[PDB]
Amino acid sequence: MNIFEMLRIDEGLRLKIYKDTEGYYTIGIGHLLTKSPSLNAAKSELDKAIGRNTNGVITKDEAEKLFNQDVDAAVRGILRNAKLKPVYDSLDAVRRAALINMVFQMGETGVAGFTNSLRAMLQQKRWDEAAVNLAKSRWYNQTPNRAKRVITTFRTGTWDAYK
Repeated sequence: MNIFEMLRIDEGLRLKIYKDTEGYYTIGIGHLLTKSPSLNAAKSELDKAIGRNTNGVITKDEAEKLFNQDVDAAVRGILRNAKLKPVYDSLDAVRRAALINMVFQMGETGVAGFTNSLRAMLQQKRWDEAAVNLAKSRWYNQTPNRAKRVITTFRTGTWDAYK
């Protein structure tokens, strides 16, 4: 498996505008449109990204294109961020993928604040206390099963959680 397969699972694929866990307007593979309650705003943002006049419905191909752009963005956010680049650089392909998923979901800022818990999770002594911290984030509380899966991946460096 890889990052793509991983998010497709966690995000699912949706061709009509939907609302995430925070009730925000979203489409395709976890592509957030806007934080406003203006469906029009969402639509407008959509047609913009897409080009065409979508009416809030896109194709699997369009969704997939947005998906590839979004994964690239996450990677760049990581590499531009002073706290995460070094972590990333040193990681193996599986823990890189977990880290990308976090950024994908919560943004570079959110993730960078946990840098120390991340590095701690990677030690042998009390690595679990570090895991616990993230459990408490607003993250986990919103999407607890996805948080476990991702954290498990990040700790183990295997795909067991996927399974």
